[PDB]
Order: sequence, then structure tokens, then C-alpha cells
Amino acid sequence: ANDFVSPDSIRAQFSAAMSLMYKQEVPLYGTLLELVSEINQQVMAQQPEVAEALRWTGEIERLDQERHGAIRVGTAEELATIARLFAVMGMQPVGYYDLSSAGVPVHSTAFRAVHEQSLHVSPFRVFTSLLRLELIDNPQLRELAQSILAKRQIFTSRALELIAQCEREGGLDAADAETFVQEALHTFRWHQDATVTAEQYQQLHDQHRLIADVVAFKGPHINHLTPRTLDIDAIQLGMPAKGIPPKAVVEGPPTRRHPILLRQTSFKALQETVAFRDQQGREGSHTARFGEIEQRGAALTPKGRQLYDKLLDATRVALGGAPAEANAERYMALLQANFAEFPDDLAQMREQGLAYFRYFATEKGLAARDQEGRPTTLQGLIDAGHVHFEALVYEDFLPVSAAGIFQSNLGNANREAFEAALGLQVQDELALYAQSERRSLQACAQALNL
Ligand SMILES: O=C(O)CCCC(=O)C(=O)O
Ligand code: NI
Repeated sequence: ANDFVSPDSIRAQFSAAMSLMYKQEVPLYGTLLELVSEINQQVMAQQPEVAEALRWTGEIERLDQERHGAIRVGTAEELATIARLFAVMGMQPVGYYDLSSAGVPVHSTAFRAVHEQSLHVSPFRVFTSLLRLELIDNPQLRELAQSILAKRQIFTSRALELIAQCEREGGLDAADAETFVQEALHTFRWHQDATVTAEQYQQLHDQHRLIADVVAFKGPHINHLTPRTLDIDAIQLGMPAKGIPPKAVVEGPPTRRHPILLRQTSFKALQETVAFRDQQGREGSHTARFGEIEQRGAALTPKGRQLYDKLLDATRVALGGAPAEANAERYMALLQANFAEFPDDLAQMREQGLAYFRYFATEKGLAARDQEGRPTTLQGLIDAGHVHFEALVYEDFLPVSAAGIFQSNLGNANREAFEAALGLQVQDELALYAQSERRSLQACAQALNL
């Protein structure tokens, strides 16, 4: 037909380019990647069941480069335009996170691909928050932020041209995709020179460090990039030795044979300097960049997430409120005890409808595909070894803040306001998981001549 490259391939290239840029800016991220690779190879060598699970789902091939990014934007126009940028790469808005509950003036979505085959080529996802200036009570500070954000243009003209070209023509060829990746990178690069005066930065920062992070810079720099490890417990044991001691509180469920959602922790990655126009030849302020690591397990159904939320809430009530480093050991013990009630058996997770799964025809099943008298049900085919299943991996967010901006774990006027700013409706991640499960069953039925 045409010579356009796949949006999935652009996404993979963009993720790799973002990772190279971030590693140049934050060398301890490179240190983390080396540790992740070694941990992951150890798991696959020592745990054949994990290696086989990743083979069945195709995740073995996506794992090494799998990342998420997090960014914050300041205006509705920025959010709507960034949705168009991400669409070039097959990254659509999935989910709505209203973080005003946890005491942060933002609401968010995650831009990512949605179909198992797309995700196999690249599962790159960018959690994108929009600052809500109307939640800044001090009028003078809100007016300052609005004035500063209105002046900035976070996209290069060439990036905007290529986005419009992609929309009008239906894609980009390889050369234009390469140009697009490099132009898009400018939006996310770190810029030391703040766009405000030293005093303006001071006012923005004391209200909330997140407000200065958004308002005082040229654009939405990478807040962090997070690689995927197969064993967060193991990586935590290796991190202090590399100068990235992480938080003892691990967000998410406790250690499980069959992980659910994701587990996360964070560390201090770099102390950065911020420079101002009015105070040159003088010491500029400093700001910390935080890193993160995650392990991704099974996507949960509504019923599964209700159980997860219940047991996590019970853990927090038993602790007395806020999990902190000072009570980390007690919290982790309470977490393990309360989550004993969440089945840690794939067969029960499936039969009780707690997680999503993908199903696959086995070699034994394929060899029998012309036999009569085979089992008449899905369970019978599983029991006879004709169908194999594995959990469908979670692609979304608890969410958690590496920089400690909000309390962890979350998910109509606010949603309507978000979607009006975004320019479209967010997709339902749970519906998308159900569709992936259903597609696997249909492919299995065809492969087995059922
Ligand atoms: O912008 C932030 O502070 C955190 C964004 C959410 C996130 O990255 C995660 O859940 O891993
Ligand atoms: Ni993150």
C-alpha cells in the first residue's frame, strides 16, 4: 500500500531514544539498568516456570526494553497536543486517575498501546498528569503560574508539522519517523535554565514542589523512567551497594508466587541545579530527580481489584495510617499477613475471576486437533493439557510517585473536565484486558479446530 512504518516501531524507537537521553542526564539510571539485566537473567535461569510463562505470552522478547515514563503538563492545550503526539506512536489515553484525593492538584491518564501484539513490539507507556491551577487557593500564585504557562511552547514547530502530517496522510515513512522521534525528544529533555526569576521560583516552590516542577521549566522533562524487573525483592538487595538505596516500603502487594498489579520502589537518582536569569554568577537552587523500579504482574478484574483494595486498606488501618520508612518492617509484615486472603494460585485466580488471562494451544492440543471425543469444555482442555494459560500482564499504574508527591494506589465532573482538556475520552483498561483475553480464546479455538 504505502511505505509508512508501523506506529509500534516508532514507539519502540522513541522509548529507546528517551532511555538513552535519560541515561545521559541521570547516570545512576544506567547503573540501575545493569542491575535489572543481571537480576532478570538470574530469575530466568533459576525459575523455569517464569521463563516459560514469559515465552508463552511473548513478554520474553519485550522485557529487556520495557519501560514507563512519567511527565507533567500545565495546560489543557499541552495535554491535548501531547495526546496527538503520542497517537503518532500508537499510544492512546487509557484510564483516568483523579489524584486530588491524595492531596495533589493533578489528574492524569496513561498513554500506551492497547493490543497484545502492539504491546509485544513495545509496551512503552507514559503516565501523564495535568496540573489543575484552580486548586491553587492563593490567587496571586495561581495568576503567576497561569501567566508563565501561557508563554511557553513545549513542542518544536517541526514536531507539530509531523504530527499534522501523520494525521492528514495516515502515517510516516522511516525518514519522517526518525525526524519525529528526534523532534519529540526536545519536549522531554531536561533544561537547567528556569524560565522564571529566582523569586518567582521561590514562590512557586514553597506552595508545592510539584508546582515549581511544572511551571518553572521550559517543558515537561522526564520525571522518571522506570525499567521492569522480574524480581523486585532481589533488586532491592542489590541497590544500596550501587549507591541507589531505595525506600524500604515497597508499594503494591507483598511478595507472591503469582504477582498481581505491580510492585514499586524509588530512590534518589540525581541532585540537579536550577539557574535563573536574575541571579547569575550566583548559586542557583537545587532540585532532586528520583528514580524508580517496578515489577509487573497480573492484571486484575473489577472483582480482583476490589479484593486488593480491601486487603491493602485493612493493612493501612492496622498500621495506624501512613506507611513510612520508620515503620516499614511492621508495615511489610502486616501487608503479608493481610494478603494471605488473596489466592496465590493461578487456577483459583482464574476460577474465581480475580485476574485476566491469555490462553494458548499446546503442542499436545495441536497434535490432537483432528481427534473426536476431546474434552467439551475449557477446563477439560486445560486439565488434559491441550490448553495452557498464563496471567495477562498489567499495563497500568497503582499509581505511585517516585518523588513522594501523593499517597499510593488509586484508579464525574473532574473526569469530564479531564476529557474536555484531553480532546477525547480515555479508554477503559479493564475492557481492553477482557478483549485481549477473548482474542486469545478465539485464536486457541481456531488452532485446536474447536
Ligand atoms: O508524576 C508522578 O509523580 C508519578 C506518576 C505515576 C507513576 O509514574 C507511577 O505510578 O509509577
Ligand atoms: Ni512511575
